[PDB]
Amino acid sequence: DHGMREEILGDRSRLIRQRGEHALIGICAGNSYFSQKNTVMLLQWAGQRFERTDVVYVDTHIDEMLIADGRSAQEAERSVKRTLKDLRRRLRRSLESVGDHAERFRVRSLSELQETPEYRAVRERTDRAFEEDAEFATACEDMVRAVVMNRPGDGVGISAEHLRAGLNYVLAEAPLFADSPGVFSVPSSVLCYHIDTPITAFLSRRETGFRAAEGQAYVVVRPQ
Repeated sequence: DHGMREEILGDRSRLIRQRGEHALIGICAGNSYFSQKNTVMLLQWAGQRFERTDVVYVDTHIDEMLIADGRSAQEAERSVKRTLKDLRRRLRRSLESVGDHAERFRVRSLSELQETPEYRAVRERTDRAFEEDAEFATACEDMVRAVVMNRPGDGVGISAEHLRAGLNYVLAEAPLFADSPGVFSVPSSVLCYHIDTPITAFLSRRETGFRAAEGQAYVVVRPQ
């Protein structure tokens, strides 16, 4: 046990971070980074730094991209069930490796979290913002491109259908990016991820118009 590095995304997040109230951990299917080694390293780090840590595993809109990638509707669902079986198995071993701090974690899938009225309350605001705030709409569009361009699989082509799947996926996530304090009902939250992303880069720095909720902070955490 020899830990990993932490960088704070923009001045705005600096004071919210130091207190270490809440951490949001976003996990992704098909991303090499979420190998047992790093997931366990990440989970233990948030247990030692944050008094409350929400873990969300993305299980939504994967189906759409596979159909866009040229796979049958039934071919898509079969794959998704397989991809999520392995993610759940990986996650079970990851949290098992942390143990004692499992009480300090609130692990749920995105679709499960989608059910929550507090999620739906923020989603209402984020979807409106994508259509109204040009600045945020633009940030979302770069995040869509980034999602499509880095999608899992042997797919190579890019169509309008891929973009919708991209936008759908990105819109399901936006509440967690914009108002995590409101989604999880916490006074403040820190979105933790191993890289800067178009959305985070926009929300970490934004001062006017649609922006991050007071309490929303961003930190980049990766191995040393």
